[PDB]
Amino acid sequence: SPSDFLDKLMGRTSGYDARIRPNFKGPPVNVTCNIFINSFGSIAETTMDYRVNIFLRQKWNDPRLAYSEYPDDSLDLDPSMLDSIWKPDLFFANEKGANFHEVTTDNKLLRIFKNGNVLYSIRLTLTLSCPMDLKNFPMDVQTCIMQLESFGYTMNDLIFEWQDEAPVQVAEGLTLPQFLLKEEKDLRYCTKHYNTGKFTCIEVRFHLERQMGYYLIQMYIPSLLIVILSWVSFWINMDAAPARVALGITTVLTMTTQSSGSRASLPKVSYVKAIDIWMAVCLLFVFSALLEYAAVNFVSRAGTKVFIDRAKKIDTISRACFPLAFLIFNIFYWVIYKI
Amino acid sequence: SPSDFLDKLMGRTSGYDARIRPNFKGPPVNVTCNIFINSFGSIAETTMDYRVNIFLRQKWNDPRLAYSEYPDDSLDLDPSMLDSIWKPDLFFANEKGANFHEVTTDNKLLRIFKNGNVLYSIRLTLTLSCPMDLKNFPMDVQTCIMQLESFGYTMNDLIFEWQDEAPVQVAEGLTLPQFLLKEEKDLRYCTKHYNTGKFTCIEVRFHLERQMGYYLIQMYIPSLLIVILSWVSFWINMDAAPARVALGITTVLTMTTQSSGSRASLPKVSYVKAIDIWMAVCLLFVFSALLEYAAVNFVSRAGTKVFIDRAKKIDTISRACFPLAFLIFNIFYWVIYKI
Amino acid sequence: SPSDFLDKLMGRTSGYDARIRPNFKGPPVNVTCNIFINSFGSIAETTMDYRVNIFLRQKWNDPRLAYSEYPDDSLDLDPSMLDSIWKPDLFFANEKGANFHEVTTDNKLLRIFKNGNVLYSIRLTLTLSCPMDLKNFPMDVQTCIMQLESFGYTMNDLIFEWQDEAPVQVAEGLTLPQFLLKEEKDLRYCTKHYNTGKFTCIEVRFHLERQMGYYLIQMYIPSLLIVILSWVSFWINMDAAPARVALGITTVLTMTTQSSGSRASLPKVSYVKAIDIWMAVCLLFVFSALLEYAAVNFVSRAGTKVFIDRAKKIDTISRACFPLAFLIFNIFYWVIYKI
Amino acid sequence: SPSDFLDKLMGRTSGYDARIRPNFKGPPVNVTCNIFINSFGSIAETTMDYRVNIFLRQKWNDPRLAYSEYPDDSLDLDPSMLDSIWKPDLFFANEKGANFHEVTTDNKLLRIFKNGNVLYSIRLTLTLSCPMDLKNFPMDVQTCIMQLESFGYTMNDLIFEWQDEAPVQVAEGLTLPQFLLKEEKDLRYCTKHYNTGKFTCIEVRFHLERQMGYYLIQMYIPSLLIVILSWVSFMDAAPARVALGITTVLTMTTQSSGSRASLPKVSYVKAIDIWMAVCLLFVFSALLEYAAVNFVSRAGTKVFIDRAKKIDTISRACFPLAFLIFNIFYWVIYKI
Amino acid sequence: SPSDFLDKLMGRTSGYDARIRPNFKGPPVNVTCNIFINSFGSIAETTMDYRVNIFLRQKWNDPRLAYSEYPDDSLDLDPSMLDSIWKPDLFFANEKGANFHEVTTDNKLLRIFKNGNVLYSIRLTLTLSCPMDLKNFPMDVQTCIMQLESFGYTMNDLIFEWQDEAPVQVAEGLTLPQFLLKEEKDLRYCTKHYNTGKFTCIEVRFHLERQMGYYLIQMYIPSLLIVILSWVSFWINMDAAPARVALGITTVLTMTTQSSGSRASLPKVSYVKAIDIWMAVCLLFVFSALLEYAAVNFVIDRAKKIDTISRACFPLAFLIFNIFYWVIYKI
Ligand SMILES: *[C@@H]1O[C@H](CO)[C@@H](O[C@@H]2O[C@H](CO)[C@@H](O)[C@H](O)[C@H]2NC(C)=O)[C@H](O)[C@H]1NC(C)=O
Ligand SMILES: *[C@@H]1O[C@H](CO)[C@@H](O[C@@H]2O[C@H](CO)[C@@H](O)[C@H](O)[C@H]2NC(C)=O)[C@H](O)[C@H]1NC(C)=O
Ligand SMILES: O=C1C[C@@H]2OCC=C3CN4CC[C@]56c7ccccc7N1[C@H]5[C@H]2[C@H]3C[C@H]46
Ligand SMILES: O=C1C[C@@H]2OCC=C3CN4CC[C@]56c7ccccc7N1[C@H]5[C@H]2[C@H]3C[C@H]46
Ligand SMILES: O=C1C[C@@H]2OCC=C3CN4CC[C@]56c7ccccc7N1[C@H]5[C@H]2[C@H]3C[C@H]46
Ligand SMILES: O=C1C[C@@H]2OCC=C3CN4CC[C@]56c7ccccc7N1[C@H]5[C@H]2[C@H]3C[C@H]46
Ligand SMILES: O=C1C[C@@H]2OCC=C3CN4CC[C@]56c7ccccc7N1[C@H]5[C@H]2[C@H]3C[C@H]46
Ligand SMILES: *[C@@H]1O[C@H](CO)[C@@H](O)[C@H](O)[C@H]1NC(C)=O
Ligand SMILES: *[C@@H]1O[C@H](CO)[C@@H](O)[C@H](O)[C@H]1NC(C)=O
Ligand SMILES: *[C@@H]1O[C@H](CO)[C@@H](O)[C@H](O)[C@H]1NC(C)=O
Repeated sequence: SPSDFLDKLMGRTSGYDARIRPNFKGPPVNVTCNIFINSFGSIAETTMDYRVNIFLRQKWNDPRLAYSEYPDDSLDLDPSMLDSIWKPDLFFANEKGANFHEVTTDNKLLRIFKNGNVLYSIRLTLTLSCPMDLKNFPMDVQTCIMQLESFGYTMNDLIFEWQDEAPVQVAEGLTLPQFLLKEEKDLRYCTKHYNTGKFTCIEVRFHLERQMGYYLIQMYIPSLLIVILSWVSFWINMDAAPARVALGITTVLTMTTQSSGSRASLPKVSYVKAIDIWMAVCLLFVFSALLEYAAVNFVSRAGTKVFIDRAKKIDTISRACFPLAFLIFNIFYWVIYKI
Repeated sequence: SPSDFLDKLMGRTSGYDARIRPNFKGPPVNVTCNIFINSFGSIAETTMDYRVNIFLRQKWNDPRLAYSEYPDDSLDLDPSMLDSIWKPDLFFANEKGANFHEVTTDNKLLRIFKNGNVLYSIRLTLTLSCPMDLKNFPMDVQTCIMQLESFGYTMNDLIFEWQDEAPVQVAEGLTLPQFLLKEEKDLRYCTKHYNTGKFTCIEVRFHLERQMGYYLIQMYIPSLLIVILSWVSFWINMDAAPARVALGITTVLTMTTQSSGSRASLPKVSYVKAIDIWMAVCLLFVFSALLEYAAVNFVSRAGTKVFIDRAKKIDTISRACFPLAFLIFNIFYWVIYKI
Repeated sequence: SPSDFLDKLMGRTSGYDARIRPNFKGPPVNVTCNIFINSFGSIAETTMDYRVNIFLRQKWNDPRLAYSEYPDDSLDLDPSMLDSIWKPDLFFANEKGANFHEVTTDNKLLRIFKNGNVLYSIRLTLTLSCPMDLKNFPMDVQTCIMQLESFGYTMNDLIFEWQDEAPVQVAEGLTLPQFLLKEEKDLRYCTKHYNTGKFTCIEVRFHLERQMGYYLIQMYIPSLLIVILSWVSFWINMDAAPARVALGITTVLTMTTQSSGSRASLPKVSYVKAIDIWMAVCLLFVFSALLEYAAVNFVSRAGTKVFIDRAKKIDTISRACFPLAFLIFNIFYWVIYKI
Repeated sequence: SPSDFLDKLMGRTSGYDARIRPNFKGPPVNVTCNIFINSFGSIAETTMDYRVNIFLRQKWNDPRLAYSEYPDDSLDLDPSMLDSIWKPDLFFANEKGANFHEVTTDNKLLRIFKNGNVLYSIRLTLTLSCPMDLKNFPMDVQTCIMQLESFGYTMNDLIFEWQDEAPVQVAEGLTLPQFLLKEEKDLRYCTKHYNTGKFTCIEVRFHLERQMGYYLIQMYIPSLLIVILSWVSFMDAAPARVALGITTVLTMTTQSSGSRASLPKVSYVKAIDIWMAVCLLFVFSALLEYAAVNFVSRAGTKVFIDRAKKIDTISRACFPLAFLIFNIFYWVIYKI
Repeated sequence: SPSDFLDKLMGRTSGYDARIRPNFKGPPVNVTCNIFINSFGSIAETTMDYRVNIFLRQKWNDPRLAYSEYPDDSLDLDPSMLDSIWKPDLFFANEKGANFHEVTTDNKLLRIFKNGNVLYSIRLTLTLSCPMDLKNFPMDVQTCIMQLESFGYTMNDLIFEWQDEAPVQVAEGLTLPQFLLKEEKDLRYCTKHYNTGKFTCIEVRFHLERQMGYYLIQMYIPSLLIVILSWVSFWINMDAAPARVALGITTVLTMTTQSSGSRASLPKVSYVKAIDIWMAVCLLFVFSALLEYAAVNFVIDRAKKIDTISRACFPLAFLIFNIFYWVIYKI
């Protein structure tokens, strides 16, 4: 008769008040938290948040519930009866959205042990805020957090602490479409301070390194191929007008359809992303490679025997300068965005 | 037994009626309001609103709840019992939608003190309407508000008032993907006047300043360069049929593959914006420079000396007209939108 | 004790029943409606609906709630006990979805007066269906409505009625991203006749004038410019292959990149809009101008005396005919879609 | 006091049990169903479904509720008391999600008549699944159904039935952005069979005919025009002919990628897709045809320029002939 | 009076308690599950999941509910009274989202038979995280699962089992916009092991092959035709500048518009797909054919020497890469 033994511990004749905490008069209650992340995803930068599906598990002691007389060494309080026992008011500080699960039954479990220790396993969906900076897109790396805090109880009455062993665990094979969730999860404190008191808070931080593979092959490399076709105009005489104009116009026009083609499938933000610079710089090196040939024609238009040497002087310079100047920019870009 | 002493104040024996307000006979209830914004964003012109996540603290006095004999200086009421006390009918006048949070327990707190003061903290999500004007895009600024009004109670019975120090606070590091949330939050009244009565209302106003970075680098700067290349056609003589046509075709064609490219990420509004003008004006100047050469070539079609003077005049005029015409427009443009 | 006096009118020893309507014996209950519109937007051609946030104020007489003995001249029933009083089965006929607002408290009010009148104010979100025809887009106009109907009472027992003074009001400074909301609101009856009886229904019509600007500057104008550039090829001699060909190519290619450029931002429907004609006609005029050169070159190919005369005669007509034809089309078009 | 006379028929002393059906021992309960569609829309092939807004109206007989002593010849059960009377366990078999409506009051009605008939009108939003095949897009036509089945009662205890006169009506002036809802709906029976019994089920079938107008004017016709300029290019004019061949290919490839953004998301081939791929050949091969001419006429002699006159003369009456053969095939297949 | 007999079995006087399981003293409760699927859909790499619609059916034995005295040999408990009977604490381990149905009545059914057997059928909407690798688009294949685990009960007290006959059925006619539901579903155990115990879990594997039709006609073939135009320029002599220059420029400019025309109808992932390699390889082959002519014009014996090689090598080198490609992405 375990269900029956419980309402002797919880009921009218027991004298249990779930509105009152354990050790009411004396020291604080110690709640040992740990989670399991079964699902991690929907990281959006427009709403600046991410969704996670977890099992939260709180463990604590309530000496009001300790027993001995009964043979079975642990009792399972029914989900519907959960009001009838005190439990901590842990909430997620940075939660935007939240809900419990109730299919097929309530996804909640409570075990009170013989020594009074309680075990509370509960399954949640959680939308949490993660302020995001795309400055270095697409070589950026984000840091999302998750704060377990007490709502009304202070440090004088309630204290949260992580598990010593694997407090935060993540399901095997979980994938994100754009980031990689890293294996390191930094645990730390966030104990808040207000003029209304001091409140317990424990934190876990996830790290999210973005992937480039797509932008590398479908944007950086093709733009590099076009900037290489900009330089071959230099290795032709001034007399061949059709080639150097057509190439220059192609190179410019092709680079322009590429920089516009990309824009529709990039994160829509107001500030300058690292990718936005690459497109701009690549446009100069295509633009000026056409503007170079215009400067050659303006000097070598007057077909004097002397200045054709000094006009071909521009071309001999550019043959070494444009490849070098590009490589000086290139070496800056990848060193800065892979420091 | 603080929870038991509490329901001596609330219970049938007390004679407390939660439908009735404090000081029901005479003067109005003074309610002191303040908020902490933990999340700000989802600012959308499409639905013309924004989304916030807040704490809302409310402090008033109830002389019925005051007590003395009991030791503990403040009693807190359970979140399941809130309806047994009176509380103010505060609602957000420009709420498109709202709700509470109840994970893991109800995110609500109430403290009633020995003196009779009641402190009521509530966590909330609100979607509030923010009528927006994008006439000056992307050099616009917006002003989203937030009104705390009383529903049923008039000025005679209820008054809402902000805190003196730091009434409306905002969490650290809350980035937005487009706007910048300014430090200045203005505080005023919105007391409503209907035939049915006067109604207390307080208001806090935010200021949002849109960033340009991306549009400056992907639109303005690139377009500026394509318009200058349009002018160099003037500096070539009439004989160079390939060059002058090649530039005119490239410039227009390149200007067009930028305008279509930029449309992708423009805000969804069916009216004219600052950005749209610029793009249309830059089209005219690129189009008409090619149209000018058509008028030059048409005049010198007649190969006599009278007409070659007429056609030589057009270019030499155009060399110092287009750059003046542009500058005069450019001066207007940037002066108007950065007044 | 105004709370206590109410439940003397409603409670056990009163004999009042909420299920029964006022004047149950004979004549119908005249309900007086009026709304205030705080929010208006989310107009979609995909879901073919719109979203409004409103107050709704119903007013009727219940002689059963008449009193005098009690000092105060009006009582307010609590939002929780609205079930204990009769109120009209008013529902919105074209509602797709709707909700009450209950933050921070239930956003409802109900006064019962000394003479037995009622005043029921209620805040509501409504998604209403609005069939929309985009045949003339973007020079179209839509007329969304809003019907207040009784669910189960006929005109014999229940009649709805608008107010005489400002029965429908819209908040100051609301804005829509695509449409303009006109100040005129047509009021009328929608009384429904079924085989089960005749039911009360009252309707308010809003009219929406779609905004043009963006499509004018970003699509109509550029398309016009590209048509003008098609005509400049008539002002070069038949000889110049590079120019006359390259113009025709640019114009046709450029024109096409815009029609598809616009597609991504147009309201996605399967039928022909007015803008879709424009782009298609503009395509003909650009295509046929290139086609005209092909005929000219086709004729004068056999370069004798008679052929080059008849070939040159085409271009001379084309300089007049094409702009004339376009102007005739253009006058018809804009006169038809702005009759 | 009609309210009070009702709870005389329902209350403790009446011996009414809402959990037990009418005609409990004997014959099957006959329920006549009919719907009024106020909204029909949100038809998506991504989630593969559509969204309706309807008035369901169920009529059955309950001899336990028949009366006579009361003057009023029909009694209205309040929506709050709906638990207190037996009513059918109707459910929409192909519903992905539904809900009720409750603004301002509960959007429900019940009427029990003097003779025992019950009349239960209710208001719903349904999201019904509609499998959708886009092989012939945009010349396709879809069929979306709606099944009203009994959850737990079998053919022996419960049978569903459409009204004889106009059981499924649709509201005046309802527009869809892509489809046209056809006037003729069909009615039939979906009566299900399992090991656990035979369950009544009635069904209505809507037909949805997609519109082409837009795709005709801004896609099909243009592609026909560029295919014409592939034929006008039909020796010496090297800058012109090759430019006409090149332009067609450029202007075609911009039209192909131009549409892709607007088209529906499906990984299989559509009719629209074939057209563009076919029209890409007829343009691509026109330029490819002149590369055979320029390869043969490159050797400037008597026999080479005569052989290079044979190619352009055939293509003036072969490409138009070949296209027209394919064209007639295409349109006759996608409009039988 | 079957409704009045039930609350004799369940009610106060019986001493039945739904908080306690059948065979509480000793051996496990054997539940036998099975599902009908009326909707597999909303597969989404962005959220990394699909939303399914099902009937679930659980059958077990409860000897506290056995009877014989009553004539009718099976009783139907009302959906409203489902609290007052024990039933398994089944949950889907890989649910992100799920819900019951309430229209028009509660879509649930419970029969208790003469021999204490309970038969519980319930209608549900789920959403099940399906981690998808997309590295071989659009020749990829994806194995979505669905786990039915016991929340609180171990293997000592509760065991799930699929039906022996047609445990997982799928409704006729269903279609997907991008994939196929492969006929063969797998079944297996997932039984979880923890430090708190060993929990019963049964699972079904749906396989889904993605379709290539759209990308074949609108991408792979048009990319091939452009690469064929890259080879015709070789056959032209070194003299013809406009012809060979116009080809390369057309070939490049055409290949750029297709490769950007695809971007719109590709899935939202940051990593390299197989489609991307093909687009990037078909750039090189166009790009280099133009770059070859630059070496020919930058160099009459050696200038005509390069053209004769690239008529054979480029169609071959392509064919060599191509063979690897389709063999690696169709092993
Ligand atoms: C419900 O419908 C069935 C079928 O129409 C009815 O059963 C018939 O009853 C008539 C007389 O009422 C007989 O003549 C037929 O032979 C019956 N046919 C069948 C197939 O049963 C039934 O009576 C109807 N009404 C109820 C149950 O009240
Ligand atoms: C439920 O399932 C298992 C396997 O069918 C049964 O387990 C057997 O239980 C009996 C009686 O306690 C033991 O003697 C056997 O050794 C068990 N065999 C096993 C585990 O392989 C169980 O009895 C079944 N039915 C019940 C408990 O009603
Ligand atoms: O009076 C307050 C306002 C302040 O609001 C910001 C959020 C806070 C987080 N928790 C939520 C409830 C609160 C609290 C607890 C006990 C008495 C007063 C009280 N609050 C908030 C407070 C902080 C700290 C604490
Ligand atoms: O009679 C009214 C209608 C009017 O509706 C718009 C909104 C208003 C804001 N609050 C909400 C309830 C209301 C009010 C209070 C007491 C008696 C009548 C009454 N109302 C609304 C009124 C205003 C003012 C007030
Ligand atoms: O019998 C009916 C069905 C019919 O269905 C379409 C909608 C209607 C709108 N209201 C809702 C309830 C209804 C009504 C009132 C009283 C008795 C029967 C009854 N109904 C519906 C009816 C119409 C009219 C009315
Ligand atoms: O045992 C079952 C499983 C089967 O599942 C598919 C759907 C069905 C539709 N309704 C829902 C409940 C059901 C039923 C009724 C009475 C006893 C058992 C039972 N069910 C399901 C059944 C079919 C038929 C019926
Ligand atoms: O203590 C725990 C935490 C752990 O959480 C991950 C999920 C699990 C699946 N079910 C859910 C409840 C749980 C369980 C049952 C009985 C005592 C403790 C307990 N739990 C979770 C546990 C595993 C196993 C089991
Ligand atoms: C709980 O909290 C602290 C930290 O370990 C400690 O002082 C105290 O003894 C702990 N144990 C209790 C209250 O039982
Ligand atoms: C509340 O404020 C008003 C005005 O500030 C004042 O008249 C009143 O006395 C104050 N205090 C109360 C009503 O307790
Ligand atoms: C309601 O209006 C009707 C129509 O004018 C009138 O006949 C009736 O007397 C009015 N008042 C009632 C029924 O109380």
